[PDB]
Amino acid sequence: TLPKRVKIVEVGPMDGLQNEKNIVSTPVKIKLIDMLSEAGLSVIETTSFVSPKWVPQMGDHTEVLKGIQKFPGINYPVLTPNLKGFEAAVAAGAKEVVIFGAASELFTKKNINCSIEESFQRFDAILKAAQSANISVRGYVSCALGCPYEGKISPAKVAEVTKKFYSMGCYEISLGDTIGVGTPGIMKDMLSAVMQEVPLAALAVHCHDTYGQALANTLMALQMGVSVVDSSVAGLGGCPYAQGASGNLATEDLVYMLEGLGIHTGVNLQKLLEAGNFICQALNRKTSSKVAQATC
Amino acid sequence: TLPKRVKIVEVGPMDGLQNEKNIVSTPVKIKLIDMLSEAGLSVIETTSFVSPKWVPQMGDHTEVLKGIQKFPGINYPVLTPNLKGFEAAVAAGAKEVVIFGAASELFTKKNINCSIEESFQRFDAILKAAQSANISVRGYVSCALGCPYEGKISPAKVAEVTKKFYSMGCYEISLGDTIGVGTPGIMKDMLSAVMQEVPLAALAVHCHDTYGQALANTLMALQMGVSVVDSSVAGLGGCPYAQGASGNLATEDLVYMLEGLGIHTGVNLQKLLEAGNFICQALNRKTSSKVAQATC
Ligand SMILES: CC(C)(COP(=O)([O-])OP(=O)([O-])OC[C@H]1O[C@@H](n2cnc3c(N)ncnc32)[C@H](O)[C@@H]1OP(=O)([O-])[O-])[C@@H](O)C(=O)NCCC(=O)NCCSC(=O)C[C@@](C)(O)CC(=O)[O-]
Ligand SMILES: [Mg+2]
Repeated sequence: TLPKRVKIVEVGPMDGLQNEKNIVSTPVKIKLIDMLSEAGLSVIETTSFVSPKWVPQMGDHTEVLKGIQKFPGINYPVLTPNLKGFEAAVAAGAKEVVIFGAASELFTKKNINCSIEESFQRFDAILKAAQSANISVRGYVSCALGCPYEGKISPAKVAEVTKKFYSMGCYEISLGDTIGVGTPGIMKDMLSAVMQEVPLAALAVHCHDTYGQALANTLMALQMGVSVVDSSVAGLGGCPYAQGASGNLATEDLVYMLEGLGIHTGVNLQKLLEAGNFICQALNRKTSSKVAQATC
Repeated sequence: TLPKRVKIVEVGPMDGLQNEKNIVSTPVKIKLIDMLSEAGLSVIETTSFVSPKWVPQMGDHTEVLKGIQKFPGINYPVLTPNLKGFEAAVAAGAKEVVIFGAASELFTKKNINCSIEESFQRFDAILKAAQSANISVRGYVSCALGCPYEGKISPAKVAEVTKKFYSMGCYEISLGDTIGVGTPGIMKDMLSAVMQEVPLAALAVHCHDTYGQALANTLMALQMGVSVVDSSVAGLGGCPYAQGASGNLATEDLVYMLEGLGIHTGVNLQKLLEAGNFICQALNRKTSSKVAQATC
């Protein structure tokens, strides 16, 4: 049955902002994050210590992590694509980092010119350094419900890559459907295989709403026992490998579904909505949250 | 568990066009319906034989029903609020009519201007005529998951009304979540109470996507065994007398989910999308179908 509590992983200021056409000032990023903490979120992916030469929207990573209020008990993980970035994250005060891979060979090769297996070597240093520093590492597997290049992805393959991340030291791995082509059965089959090798509590899903399947795919995940899901404030985000259609599952809409289900989230919807409106105005875009649209 | 086949009841030409300030021309309405016939839907709610006073957008019901092409196999149900309307429906060639009430007293008052018991009177008169003519009758129970006026609605209340419509002669009854405030748990409870009194085959769900819960609310129903669901093309819709009524689950996003689940619908997605694009340009609005947006 459904879990009693769900840990929402707010990715809006990171995954969301990274995939937005307009960029926002550093103070705006900081305000948004402070507003998400005040909304009650347990974890808020803050930024990415990535070469400003490859992704400018995240250029203020250092000053952002250092500028945000650190609410008691709230986690503020940051992406570290390589060892240099990991080092910059540590020096800036990061206590948790996120590394990423894919369950698809084609996707991996087109992105870093190496196989899935080879893509892990890049982490070994990060993984060992993080351990020597008492720093938590979150894993992420994209193409979990399908790949824009290979198409359908085998559950067994997703289970193998998640397993690898898990045994390498990732305390939690988030399964992603960034192109958003997944449907309930695909989610089910994938989770079923992954749960064989990895303990349920170490799992999370990150569904994009590109095809309007995000919430439905998420509920299936919840039905399978998963208790941590990723979402972006007001549906902020998008995928470079897909068309016009939106990106991330809207946090407010997920919260609305969980409150209705009587599932504890510890999030104040009213305040969450305020955060959503703030960043949307600063980004000059209409919210992608249906709850937001209907409420005001 | 999940049915191998689902009968999608397309309501775009009625419920979809119903709440729309700028009236649509008769030829456009006719054109939308033939295009939907083209896409392969097996049921298309054509129009409402109701007073032009309450809903003028539907005032051309007579000519619309007469002008559309009657494809082989496809059904073209039309709303009939009373014997007066049912009268004009049969004269216009209707092979199936739809009576509509609610589990809410206030909403009944404000929608069809009468009490719940009183609507049972009108309907009983319609079912009387229908039987002797073999003109099948479908029923609607609005506010199945809450009322914008009375708030919480009980599963027992919805089951009671549904039971009434069923015992009087309705072959099928659609449980419409008018304002889209429902969440999976609420949907499951309502369906369970209803299933005790009325057989599954005669049940259908009609979910609005005001809060982004339509697809997920619908998946819950499919898991409960319901095999017929209502939806509108480009996610158009909203009851003019529900207050705050947003669009209906987008038919394109529903077929995408079903096809994903390997569930037969008999609908041609590409052609459905064309129909969606057609009506949208006609209303001069952006489609609400996520799928349509990811296509181009
Ligand atoms: C029930 C009544 C009759 C109210 O009844 P009443 O207004 O209280 O008065 P009445 O019954 O004595 O007569 C009404 C007036 O309508 C006329 N009339 C009646 N039928 C016709 C006709 N065919 N052609 C020409 N005129 C007609 C009639 O001639 C008269 O006019 P007057 O002489 O004063 O001008 C109806 O008019 C009404 O209230 N309609 C509202 C429309 C409505 O209910 N729309 C919502 C559709 S349902 C929905 O959206 C929910 C659903 C299905 O989508 C699923 C879900 O979400 O749950
Ligand atoms: Mg409706």
